[PDB]
Amino acid sequence: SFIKPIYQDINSILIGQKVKRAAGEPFEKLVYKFLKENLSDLTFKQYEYLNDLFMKNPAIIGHEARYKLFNSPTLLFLLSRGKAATENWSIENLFEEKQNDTADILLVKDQFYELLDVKTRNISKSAQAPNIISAYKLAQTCAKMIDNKEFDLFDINYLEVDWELNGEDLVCVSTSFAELFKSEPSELYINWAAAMQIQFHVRDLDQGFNGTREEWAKSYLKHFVTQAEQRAISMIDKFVKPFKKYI
Amino acid sequence: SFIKPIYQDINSILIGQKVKRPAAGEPFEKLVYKFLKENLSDLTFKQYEYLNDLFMKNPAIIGHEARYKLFNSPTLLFLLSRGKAATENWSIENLFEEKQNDTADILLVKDQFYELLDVKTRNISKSAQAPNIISAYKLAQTCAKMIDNKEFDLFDINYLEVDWELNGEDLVCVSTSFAELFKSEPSELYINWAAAMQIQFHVRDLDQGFNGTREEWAKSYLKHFVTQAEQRAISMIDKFVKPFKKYIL
DNA sequence: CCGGTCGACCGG
DNA sequence: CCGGTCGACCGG
Ligand code: NA
Ligand code: NA
Repeated sequence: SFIKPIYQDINSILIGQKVKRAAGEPFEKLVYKFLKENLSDLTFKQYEYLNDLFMKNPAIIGHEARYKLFNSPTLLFLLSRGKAATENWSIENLFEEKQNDTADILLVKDQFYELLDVKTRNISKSAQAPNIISAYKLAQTCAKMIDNKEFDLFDINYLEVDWELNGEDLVCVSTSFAELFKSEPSELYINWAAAMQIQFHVRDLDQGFNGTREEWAKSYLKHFVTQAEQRAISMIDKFVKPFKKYI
Repeated sequence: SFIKPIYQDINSILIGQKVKRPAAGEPFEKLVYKFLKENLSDLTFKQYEYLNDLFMKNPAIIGHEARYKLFNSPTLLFLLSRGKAATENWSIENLFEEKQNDTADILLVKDQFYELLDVKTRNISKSAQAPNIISAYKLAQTCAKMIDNKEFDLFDINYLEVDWELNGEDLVCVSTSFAELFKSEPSELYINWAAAMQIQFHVRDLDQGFNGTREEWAKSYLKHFVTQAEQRAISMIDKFVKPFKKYIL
């Protein structure tokens, strides 16, 4: 993480910030502004990076050659845009925000990528853990990490910022950082219904995993497979059995 | 529907109307409610606005059990209720508020009949997937309860699609569609399991040919739900197990 | 022509 | 500790 070494400074700048009263989205913009100020050469919106990548490679045209620019099957999977979009890219037609884009902010240095995702939380109440990442997308990432031996190329981190209401605006009250690959892979909760999303509040996540990235992957995949079997069996009990008497 | 008869008026006041850019389409939903509140005042309520009135018109009724008695129907209660602690802690000084869970956006009731209006916005500058309509699971439970209690002429669930696009510093509505759920072929509803188990379709293209009974609709969908769930159970092994079984050793 | 992904919420 | 629900998004 390129953000962690300066976390304390971020937590300091955010706490006390205000935004005009999804929902607390604007906070992710403050994180960007601050990350751009103290890590200008590493901070990129995901699309900003893609635009930058294609701009400095004029000779290269067409999706086939443009995909080769990533130089990584995994990063390609996680960052890349569509085929017809990589083909139609140009100076006069750049990449813009995309709702399902993997990362909020991308930090790159020495060929190392940090995929940052900002989660906002309303403290006034005690809600359910938010969507972290697709358990399936993650499952595919690990598989590719293994097929290509890319175990030192990137990290997936999360920054949570809690806000509270105060009049006609929202105010940051807390913050918390956590790395996905530092937590115990076999303990991630997979909410199948909620878009097969992994869920957890950042401030609760554990960070004591002490094995290799390759073991993390392999271990996650076993957890993923298991729960997929459990879900398949429970689906029958909850969505089928209690409704047969109507057929 | 209490909206169908004035669908032309709603469309008229929406098409071409601009709103300053800031969902990014909420403004149109607000415009729909405001119109309805001004042209069918006694029938229009925001889901939570209803619950409060219901509770307010019965001050002597405190405690959840009694308050739950106010709905006079299990099906509706399932669809409109707020839960134990929330229902119990309710007071005139601690009113119900909007909840991003509420089954409906707008409620229109008359002669004890209810219309659950859920309005869908769509950015026409993009050709996107069919959006979430309603939980197939919540639908299945609703159908079970309609049957178990014989409530087949109590309510309807309808949708209003509001098409819009960005134009300079503003947003403008360019079209509008309307459809009734209980008029579509139930065996045709697509249930997207991963997408919160929601049924998905573009209001614009929804079929309205169902000519059978409501009870027949309720039972038909239930069969369709069960089968799809079974089929899904099989799919999951195929997509999320078989191809990754080679990394577990 | 089928379905995955982002966002973030409480009741039990 | 567990897990549905709303919203609205294009590629494979
Ligand atoms: Na995410
Ligand atoms: Na809905």
